[PDB]
Amino acid sequence: MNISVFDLFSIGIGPSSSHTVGPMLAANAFLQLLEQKNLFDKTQRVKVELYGSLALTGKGHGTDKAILNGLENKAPETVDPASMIPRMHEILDSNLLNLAGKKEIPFHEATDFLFLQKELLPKHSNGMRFSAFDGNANLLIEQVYYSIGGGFITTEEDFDNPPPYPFATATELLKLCKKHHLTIAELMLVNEKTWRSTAEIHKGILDIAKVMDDCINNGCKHDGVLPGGLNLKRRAPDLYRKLIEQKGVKSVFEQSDIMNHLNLYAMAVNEENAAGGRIVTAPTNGAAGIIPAVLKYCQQAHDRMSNEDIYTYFLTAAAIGILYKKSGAEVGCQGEVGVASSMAAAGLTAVLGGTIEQVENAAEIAMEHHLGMTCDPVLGLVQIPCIERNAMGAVKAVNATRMALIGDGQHQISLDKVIKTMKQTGMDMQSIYKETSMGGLAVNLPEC
Amino acid sequence: NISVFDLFSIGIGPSSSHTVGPMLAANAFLQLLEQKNLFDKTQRVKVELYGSLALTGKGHGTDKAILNGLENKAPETVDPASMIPRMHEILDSNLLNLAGKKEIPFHEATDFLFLQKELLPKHSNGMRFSAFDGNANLLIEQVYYSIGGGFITTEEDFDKNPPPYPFATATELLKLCKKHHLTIAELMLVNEKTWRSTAEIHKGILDIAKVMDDCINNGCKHDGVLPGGLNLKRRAPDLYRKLIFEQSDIMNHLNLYAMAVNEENAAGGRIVTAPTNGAAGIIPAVLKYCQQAHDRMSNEDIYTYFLTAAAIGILYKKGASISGAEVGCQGEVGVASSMAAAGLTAVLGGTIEQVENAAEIAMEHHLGMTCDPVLGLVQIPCIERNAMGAVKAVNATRMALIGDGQHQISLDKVIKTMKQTGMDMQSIYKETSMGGLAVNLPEC
Ligand code: SF4
Ligand code: SF4
Ligand SMILES: [Cl-]
Ligand SMILES: [Cl-]
Repeated sequence: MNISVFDLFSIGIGPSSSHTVGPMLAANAFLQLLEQKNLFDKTQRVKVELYGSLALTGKGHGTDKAILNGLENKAPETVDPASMIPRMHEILDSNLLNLAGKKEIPFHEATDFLFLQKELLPKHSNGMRFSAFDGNANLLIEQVYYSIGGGFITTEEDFDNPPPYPFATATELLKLCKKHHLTIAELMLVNEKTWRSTAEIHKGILDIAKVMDDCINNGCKHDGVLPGGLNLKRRAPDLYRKLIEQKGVKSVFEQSDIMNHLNLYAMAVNEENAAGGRIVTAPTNGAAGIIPAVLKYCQQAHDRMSNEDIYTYFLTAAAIGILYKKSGAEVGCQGEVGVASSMAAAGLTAVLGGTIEQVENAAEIAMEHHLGMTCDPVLGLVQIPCIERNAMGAVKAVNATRMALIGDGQHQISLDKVIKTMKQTGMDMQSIYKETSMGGLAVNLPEC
Repeated sequence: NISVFDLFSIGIGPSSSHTVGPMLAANAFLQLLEQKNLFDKTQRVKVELYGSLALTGKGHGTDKAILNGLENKAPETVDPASMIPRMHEILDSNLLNLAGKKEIPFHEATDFLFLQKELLPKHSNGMRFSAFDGNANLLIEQVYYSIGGGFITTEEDFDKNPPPYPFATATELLKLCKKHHLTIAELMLVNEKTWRSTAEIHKGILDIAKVMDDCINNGCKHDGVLPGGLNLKRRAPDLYRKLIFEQSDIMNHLNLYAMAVNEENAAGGRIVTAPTNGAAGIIPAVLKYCQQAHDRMSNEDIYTYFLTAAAIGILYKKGASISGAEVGCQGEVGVASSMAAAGLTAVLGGTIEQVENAAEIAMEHHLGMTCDPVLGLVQIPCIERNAMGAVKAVNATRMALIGDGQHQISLDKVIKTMKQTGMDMQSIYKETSMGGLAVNLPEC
């Protein structure tokens, strides 16, 4: 298996890769299967069934909203986030769905959109079935999809091009860099060029950077109360006014320093995510705050930041991502926010001039400081503790960087060891369950 | 029952369990020889180190500590600079100046044993002091266990009066504060007056702070390479000169102060537990940042800091059996961070709820953290964990305050998860080269 920077960082929408983006793509792919199989013209009814962990937290994650819009051919990277709620409301009030954006058809939630919290499909807990029927109520087709993380999906029947410098461990990564006289980012570039041209790769990285920067500004401006039931006030816009626009009275805890700026940038992004705005996974929507907050700090700190520093930051980040990833890859929040902090740490460190060993050392400290972190967020939403974790995660990633540079790389433990610990604490998590009000499921599976 | 002064005790580094404890055991063994009036007849003392105490005692200077402690040096007061030379003289001259009074022969090959492969039955950090007469007859032997924080217990006492507002949970501490109309600091002062007077509590807190402040200063000056064999260079001095990636900001100062302290600890300097020697850098680092970023802190603020910190520490410690309390580094570095966030939060004017929320977040960002340091020394990853720990405490404080307390999970639930990850660590073993014992038992 080959993993790309563009697998780790993808443009979609919030609040959840597993529960928002994946089901929206599964819906898009259901439309395509109707075409493939020549059943679209006969189809006069669609039915959606959500199982297990999709059904239990789907409402708070906008799974229904994502799927309904996706059935009209809205894609998560391009849909207008502001349209999702009004459009969903229109479909349900009017009992009509514009299937594939080509054909209106009747749609009744009582029979057509079911939440089966107490049933499971057997490959994975994030399961759904789509069904289409003719005007005579005959079943034309059914298809089960699993949302397996990051917004990737598979069919039930699919559930179970080599680059020049492939690597599976931290140790093999250093060994290859040494032997070919490359940085971590340079080695990555060579690998990414197996699948794309240098100009695709470079353009893809700046697009990601631009969307992150817009999401930060959107977060800084959108006052509001988050949905889903915690009445969680968005904090980033007031904090923006205090620290950037010199309005209102700074509290004793609201000083304008490096840390509260990391806080501002991360919370802005994760607040957008929770609200359903455009988001770049990094590597998931839940962990999305950390990488841009850090990149943005890096920008405000050295305004001679070049395009090549930006490439290096992303490719270095990607490399570390790969170490951790390369479907029972579910290891709790450490495999998301943890991996985001480690990636960001490694990127900043490479850009600030660390050796190969210091880049790993930095990643290692950042991860160390998340080992064991589970996913049991309050009511199922990507809000508490998720939002405070990205802030906390941005700050840890900068400090891990500082430890690795100030420490001259001395304060280090093998990154391969820290990855082994991630994987074992992750397995142990299969036996720790949420409250049976949250459905009594294991805490190794990310909600985001 | 637990006192602010139980968690913050003046001593010497690198380790509460391996250096301060065994020193107080020797001190106690001398007092047992006075008490049973066997000191006159004593011509030989013999020390045997067992288990996890032997495994890493050399790196933790347990030998140095025990030999100075057999001369009635005490961890609170010894000149730390006198520990190494004085041990060399004892071993080079084959002569132990017992209790400072009487000079006896001392032969390390028979009288100082490291028994790495054997265990005493109660606990892994156990020792035995024996005294013998001129004819090689046992006068008396006494097993001690060093069970954390520098506390000791004899073998017979191992398996074994109350304040007005006792609390065992985060929840109780809130109920009592609302009911009786008191901040956490004020309820703590009330509880602490059970054993001391106000002016002792107050003077004792101020003494702790002074030693912490001197400890930071010392670390900011003492250039060097740390002992034990990782050739770990001290970074606090350069950093201090540079702040007078090297940005001179809130973060690099927290780093500076925490590393100053933990480097002093690793080098064997004077150190105040908080709650352990290995976790020593966090609380002072946060206190100094607090002092530097607002008005000259009043003495009351300082009282509020330490007493608010201590209540959080008690939530973690209370009602725990000696083995239950062993929950890896989260139980030491984690607890310091949580304690420091809580104290900073109360000084800065947070509600009871926000003080609890900040403690909660700080501990959350340490859950499952094990004790498995490199070669067994209190260096790696111990030093970066205190820098990191000070940073998370301040930031946990911000989260609680900027979030107006909304970003909260119950502290009781985080405290419980601490315990079960702790329990699970009993089956996670260090490498065979470090002795194969579990990673839940703090080395520091
Ligand atoms: S908690 Fe679960 S959901 Fe919230 S961020 Fe960590 S992983 Fe994503
Ligand atoms: S690692 Fe073990 S020794 Fe180093 S601090 Fe944490 S607990 Fe104390
Ligand atoms: Cl059901
Ligand atoms: Cl994708």
